[PDB]
Amino acid sequence: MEVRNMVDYELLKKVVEAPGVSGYEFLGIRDVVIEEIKDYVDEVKVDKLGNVIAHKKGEGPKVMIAAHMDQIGLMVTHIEKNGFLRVAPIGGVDPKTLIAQRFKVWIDKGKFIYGVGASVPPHIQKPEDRKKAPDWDQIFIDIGAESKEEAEDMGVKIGTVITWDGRLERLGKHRFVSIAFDDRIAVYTILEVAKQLKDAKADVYFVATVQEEVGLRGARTSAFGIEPDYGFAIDVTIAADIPGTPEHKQVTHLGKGTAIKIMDRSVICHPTIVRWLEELAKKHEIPYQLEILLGGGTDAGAIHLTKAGVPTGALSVPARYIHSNTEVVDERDVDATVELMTKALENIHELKI
Amino acid sequence: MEVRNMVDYELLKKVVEAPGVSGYEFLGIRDVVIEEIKDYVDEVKVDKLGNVIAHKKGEGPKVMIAAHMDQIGLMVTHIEKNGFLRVAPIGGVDPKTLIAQRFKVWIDKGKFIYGVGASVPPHIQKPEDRKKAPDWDQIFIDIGAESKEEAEDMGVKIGTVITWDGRLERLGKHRFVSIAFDDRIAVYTILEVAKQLKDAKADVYFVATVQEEVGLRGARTSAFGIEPDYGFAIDVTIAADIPGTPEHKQVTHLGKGTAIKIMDRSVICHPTIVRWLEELAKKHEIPYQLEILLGGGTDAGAIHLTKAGVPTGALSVPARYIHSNTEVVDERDVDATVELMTKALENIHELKI
Amino acid sequence: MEVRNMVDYELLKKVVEAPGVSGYEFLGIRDVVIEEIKDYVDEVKVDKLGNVIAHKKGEGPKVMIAAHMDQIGLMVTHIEKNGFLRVAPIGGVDPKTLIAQRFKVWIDKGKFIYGVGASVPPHIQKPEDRKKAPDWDQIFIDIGAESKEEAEDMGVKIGTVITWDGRLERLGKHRFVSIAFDDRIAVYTILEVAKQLKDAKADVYFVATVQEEVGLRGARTSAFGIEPDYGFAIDVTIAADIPGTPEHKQVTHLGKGTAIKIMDRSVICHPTIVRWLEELAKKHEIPYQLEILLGGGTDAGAIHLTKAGVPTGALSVPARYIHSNTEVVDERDVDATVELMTKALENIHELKI
Ligand SMILES: [Zn+2]
Ligand SMILES: [Zn+2]
Ligand SMILES: [Zn+2]
Ligand SMILES: [Zn+2]
Ligand SMILES: [Zn+2]
Ligand SMILES: [Zn+2]
Repeated sequence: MEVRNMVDYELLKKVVEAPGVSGYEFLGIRDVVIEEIKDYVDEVKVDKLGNVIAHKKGEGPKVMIAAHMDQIGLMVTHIEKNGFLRVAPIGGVDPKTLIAQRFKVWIDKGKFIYGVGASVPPHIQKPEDRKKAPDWDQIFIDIGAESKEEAEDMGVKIGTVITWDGRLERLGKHRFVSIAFDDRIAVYTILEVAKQLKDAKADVYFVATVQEEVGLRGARTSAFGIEPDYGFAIDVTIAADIPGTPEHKQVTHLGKGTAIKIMDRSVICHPTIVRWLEELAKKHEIPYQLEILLGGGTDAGAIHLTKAGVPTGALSVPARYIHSNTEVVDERDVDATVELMTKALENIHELKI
Repeated sequence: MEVRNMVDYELLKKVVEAPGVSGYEFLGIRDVVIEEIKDYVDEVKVDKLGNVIAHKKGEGPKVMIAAHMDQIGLMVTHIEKNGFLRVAPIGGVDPKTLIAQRFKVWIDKGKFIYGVGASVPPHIQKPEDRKKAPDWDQIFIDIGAESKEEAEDMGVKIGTVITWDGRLERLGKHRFVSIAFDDRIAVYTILEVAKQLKDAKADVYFVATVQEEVGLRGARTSAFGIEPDYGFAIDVTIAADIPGTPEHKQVTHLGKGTAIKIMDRSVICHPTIVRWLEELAKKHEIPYQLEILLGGGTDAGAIHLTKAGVPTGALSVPARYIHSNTEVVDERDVDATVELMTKALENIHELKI
Repeated sequence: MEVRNMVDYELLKKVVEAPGVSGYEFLGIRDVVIEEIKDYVDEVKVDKLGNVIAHKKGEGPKVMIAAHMDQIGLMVTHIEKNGFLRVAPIGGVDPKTLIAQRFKVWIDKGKFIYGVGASVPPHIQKPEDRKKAPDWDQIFIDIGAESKEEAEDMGVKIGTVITWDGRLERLGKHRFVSIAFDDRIAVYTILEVAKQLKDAKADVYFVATVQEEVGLRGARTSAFGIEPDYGFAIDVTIAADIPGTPEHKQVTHLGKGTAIKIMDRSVICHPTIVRWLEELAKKHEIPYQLEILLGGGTDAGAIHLTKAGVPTGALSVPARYIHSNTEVVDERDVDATVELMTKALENIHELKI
């Protein structure tokens, strides 16, 4: 029911249901992003590492727009004899998010079987009966096979194979969205940006990097061919407005405006950009916050290290929950984010100093 | 009272009082370093990332001299309702150094208001009344404002804004200095070097890098434009001669000579350089130690990773205390350090092998 | 910038920079208080114990006005061989306030050398690496001397010698002050009172007692020669409006009005005085709080024990932080405190019952 048509409910479905580590047998997301973007951009290319490169042409400096598409997942490492799986996580995940339903196993493109991962048996002790946290060894997964032989006949093998099985639903039918955030909300901004951008006052290069959540320098490889002389990023990591907390996290997210990054673990944004975006949002009546973290590793950090020594600002689409399971967002912020970047790109020609 | 005129008491004042994260609204240190160095060097330039580049010209290999100017500081993240600030640290700091006086808030260049940060209230418990260590959440800061509105009318906003408010005083009027060490003692060597260097037997490039204490690869960006075929560094991290300790830390500092780095966490210095400097100090009767750490991240590590694969040695001006609050040094070592590098640079032409 | 001329910024400088244990070689504060007060009072005397006695003459009962001038400090107890000092505290101090800058050593009057005291090395253990609280043995101090011999040649000897090195700065240029509180804010009220008092309706005796923070009965000695038949006090000890706390401490200080003491550890104020001051502040539109503690030892307790059995009220100038390091105050309260006492003294003649 697109009362406003601000965020296309159909488009978000295509990207987010797709599996979130590319180049593997799951690589369909690559096709998806290029299947959309290419009609609005002059040319597009794929690097060796699974990165995607979209080059709109123009007159001006080279701007780099970075989003990550490496959604968290899990990896099978071996097959116990009873036909039940153990697993090893990809970096970033918290194991308390074991399951409530339906872990999906992507044997190959267009072939998925449902799986569950509920319980490593807690050890036998009385203080540990109170510690219902899972053991660190890691949790196990079930696909219902009785034996190792049956499991391999399905197609399960060792490899990075698994993901979370999200589906996109609407909460707060006034406005909010459930799982639209991690590793593709930024891309929706990018795609919406490409539709909204007509007059290229600066020659932009949209990238959608891989291996962000593990080895964030995955993004860096794309950078050198593309970046020089400016840079941007759209990644996120938040602890947002969870009740029972003090006010010191509340300003990170209140359900309002977009989030500019001044500081993270990795990156210290060149502050002229920040003050400029601050100026920009006020001129066009755009909402904005100023967010900082104590931790987290973003794409922007890898951009800062290319040989030119690039100055970088970063936007953030806020309001995540612990990024495994559900990933709430705000319809207002994402469309506002698009507006902001759209104007910044065109007005970048004056920013140069 | 410069009885010896070995270390100019006036010059050190200018650099160290200045605020220690550049590019921000505090960026005055940039002007300071170039305001001095430029009269003695042929040409000077500023990179995009806030790095400073001073290029003396000559006949020989390209030598790179690296010091950091990113003194530790703190960042406001939000504003509680009572007009009191919370904070988030920049990497490296220890929070037991909360305050004894006067945290300074650099709203903008030439505008500072004093602030205090003494106490997060310890939790209500009896073993914790004994644990007077601050909670890890982080400490809070006061500027005396009663409300959020009053605070923003001053000029306080979210951002990296704060520093420590050091001032330079003389202890052991025979010889020592109080806060002259961190993030500018190396620069004083550099500046003194530029005055002492007349005949450029090798074409040197003095850099003063930013974002060392966080994302040490901040220095790397300058490297590629400048470095090739040799490298040096002047950074420090020490646990020095604190009483009640064994002798295993005492050799790290005794109040004598300069410190050559063989090993750190990050960098393993190309040992030919080390043996050469060892040879050099003996030839000119210079004092020297040999220091190693188990931890710490220096500029030298980032130098080793540029594409040529550069060999690197590193000098250290010793005798720090836990780098937040007071930062004792030895007048003897710093002048000796200058002598050593001065001779090494000119004699580098024979080092090539 | 005395926009109001309510609190003289010059006067506070003289008292508070001075060293805060008298009779020692530091005793200059004694001269300071008498150098000011004597022009406005008929006569002044010094007792044997370092107490100061100022006797304005009049017609009425004998009123005693007590402030303490024994600011906290530290004492050297021995000299380790490496030229570094250990210390022993004076009562009241918390050792988590080790240093952030510049501990001052008063060898003698007008001779000071700066010192630092940062770190006792924490013991070697893993739960203790988390306990960054200092060991109770006590912290150590550095003055940069290499040996015991060098230290004594400076003038350092065993004795109570050390203080905190505060300096007075203005925060909240609308209104607040940094280190003006402990052991001399009360005296500024006293001095301001003496200027404001013209017509002595009761013969008052202003005292400035020593050895309050240790052996609070230090004040008592002055009492017997002076006190009989009434008594007052201006001392403080507070835990004030620190964020993250409940409301149960907030009324102790909110940045408003002065603080009357009903109860402490030591003293239970004769409540007729309290109700009278309550009545008084309402008649002249003066602001007031009512504050009580669970702990702390004030001058008033010692007054209650003189042979007559004196009834005593006590005023408090609020808003301290943990009294070692910074000592915030409110310009409004201190001037209001002066007004209150000024009127109470003259109207004491009706209070007698
Ligand atoms: Zn991570
Ligand atoms: Zn992420
Ligand atoms: Zn570090
Ligand atoms: Zn450092
Ligand atoms: Zn006490
Ligand atoms: Zn006290």
